[PDB]
Amino acid sequence: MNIFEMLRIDEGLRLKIYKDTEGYYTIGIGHLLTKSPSLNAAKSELDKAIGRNTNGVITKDEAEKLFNQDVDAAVRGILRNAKMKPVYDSMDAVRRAAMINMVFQMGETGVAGFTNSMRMMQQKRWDEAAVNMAKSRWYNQTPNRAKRVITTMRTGTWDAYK
Ligand SMILES: [Cl-]
Ligand SMILES: [Cl-]
Repeated sequence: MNIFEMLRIDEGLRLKIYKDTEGYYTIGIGHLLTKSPSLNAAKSELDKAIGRNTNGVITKDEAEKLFNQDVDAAVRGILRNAKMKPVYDSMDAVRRAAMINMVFQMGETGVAGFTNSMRMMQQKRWDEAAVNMAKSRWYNQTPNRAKRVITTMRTGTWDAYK
């Protein structure tokens, strides 16, 4: 297991524009297209991202293409972030994967809003961090995924994904 498979589990694969769990137009493997209510704008954002006239549908390879880009951008987002970098650097590979998943889903912004857990993380107080992370809208909204990511963080193993 690795970050790619992990996220592929959590996000799924849809080759047609769909609405995510927040009602936002998405496609591929969790690629958010736009927060606007218009499918047109969505369709438009998709064509711009793919470089062709998609008509709201892409092939698998294209989905994988966005996916690579988005994982790469999440990592690079973390590394450019003054609050997060040090937390990420302090952790082992499994736990880093958990942090990337959170950023991929919530944006550097949304994650960056877990200061308190991140501090516990950096201190290696896993159980506590897990408890704190659970008091969040994130957890209340997507509890099963949240649980998977929290156990990965708590344990440093991929058990939640096996
Ligand atoms: Cl893009
Ligand atoms: Cl869920």
